[PDB]
Amino acid sequence: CGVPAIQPVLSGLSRIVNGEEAVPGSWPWQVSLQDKTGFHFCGGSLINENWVVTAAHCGVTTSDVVVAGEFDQGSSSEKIQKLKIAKVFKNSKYNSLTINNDITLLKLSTAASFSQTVSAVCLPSASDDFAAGTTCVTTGWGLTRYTNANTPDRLQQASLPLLSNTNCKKYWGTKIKDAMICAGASGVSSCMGDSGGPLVCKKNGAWTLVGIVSWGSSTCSTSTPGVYARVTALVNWVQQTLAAN
Amino acid sequence: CGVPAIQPVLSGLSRIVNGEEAVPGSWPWQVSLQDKTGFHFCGGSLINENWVVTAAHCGVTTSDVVVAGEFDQGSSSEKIQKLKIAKVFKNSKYNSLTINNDITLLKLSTAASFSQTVSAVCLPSASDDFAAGTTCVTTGWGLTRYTNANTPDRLQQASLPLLSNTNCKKYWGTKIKDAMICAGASGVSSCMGDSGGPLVCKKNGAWTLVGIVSWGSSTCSTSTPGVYARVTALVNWVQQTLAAN
Repeated sequence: CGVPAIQPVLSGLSRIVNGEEAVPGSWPWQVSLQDKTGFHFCGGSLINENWVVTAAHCGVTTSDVVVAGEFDQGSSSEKIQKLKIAKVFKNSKYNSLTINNDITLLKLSTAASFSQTVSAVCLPSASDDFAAGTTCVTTGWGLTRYTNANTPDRLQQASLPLLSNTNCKKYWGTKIKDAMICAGASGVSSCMGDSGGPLVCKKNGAWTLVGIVSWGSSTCSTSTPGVYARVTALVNWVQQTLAAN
Repeated sequence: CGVPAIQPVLSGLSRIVNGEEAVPGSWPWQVSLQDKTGFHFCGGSLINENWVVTAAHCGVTTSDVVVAGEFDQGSSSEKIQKLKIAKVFKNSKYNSLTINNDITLLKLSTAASFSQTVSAVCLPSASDDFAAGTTCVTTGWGLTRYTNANTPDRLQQASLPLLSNTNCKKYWGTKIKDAMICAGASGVSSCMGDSGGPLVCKKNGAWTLVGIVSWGSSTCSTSTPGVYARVTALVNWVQQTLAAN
């Protein structure tokens, strides 16, 4: 896991305003969730050929589909993979009021066929410490279907610092609980990440899942952090679900 | 960035005389600067959907238009984008007497629509080192400046080695300032670059803007280097302007 076939190119543009375009295929765990209207409504991460992680607040059913190996939603060439979902596991301590514990697992009804452009991310340990001030990446198709346009829909990337939960409370107050982590307020928005999409950090040379898009600034400001689901807090649940199903 | 959908073909003819025609689409960041009335006066590069980099001595105003996705200027059958300019940001350390610090940013009033033939060049870090003798690529319509040759109006390319500035002063003397870079004099011209246009090298398999066509020979010369603006010396100001505007 965590070691793409096509390496990402990150430039200095990835640190500022709305980030930058990714290199096609360079984030191969990146998935789209589509409904039956064909509408992209959330992101997610393959953690193997059978299993996808997403946010609970994404509300996935077994009538949704997982899309792998997209770059441009507006494209027709792209050899993508459209996968059916066998079973949706929502974390039982999910509070839709507080958006805490914001994680769902999806077991696919058909296995993903891993290639150069489709592969897994790595899951952290419950013990892993990702310090404040560590620069980590978020990707997705977040920035559009938005306002005063539409325009082509190509996978964007941004480089953003981890905060402490003490420093994050200065923007969100009591909304922040221990099963969350914040990133950003750095001069770049986090709104490229889709809800349920990745926040990844590189740990022993491997890109690893540290966060899952939960919510952000109501106006996508480059001065207010995004709020993620703290995977390292959720991972004993993920491990139990996997061992049992 | 730096990774074209339509892969450039560079043969030996890019290495002599005045270079060769490019494959259409294959240098997707390349733009043309025109005035109100449609005179092509300068070149530029897209760095994203909102921003173009060009030369300060180009004297761009918000009347001028930016044309993207062009190959043959003589064709009305090309699906090109003509883009309007919002503001123009010259570098204030631009010395109109030595032509040093020769760079301008244009912010577009109307965003570029990225496609198979329109997309962005990468920018270097301020610490990037690009060695002498590294072979890099300059493209443009500069041959059309030769009014009574009238000339081929298709995009050209040439492959030309970088020089050290020590070695460049054997040609141009004390005109050569630290915020400059020279390339060529090995048997192929540099005159195909339009003023403002790109000099690109590949870093980690991505095409990266190392130079901006600043000055040199008034005629196409195979044995004199061309002189460019050194993007790595300028790249801090760029990030800074973008971050704020």
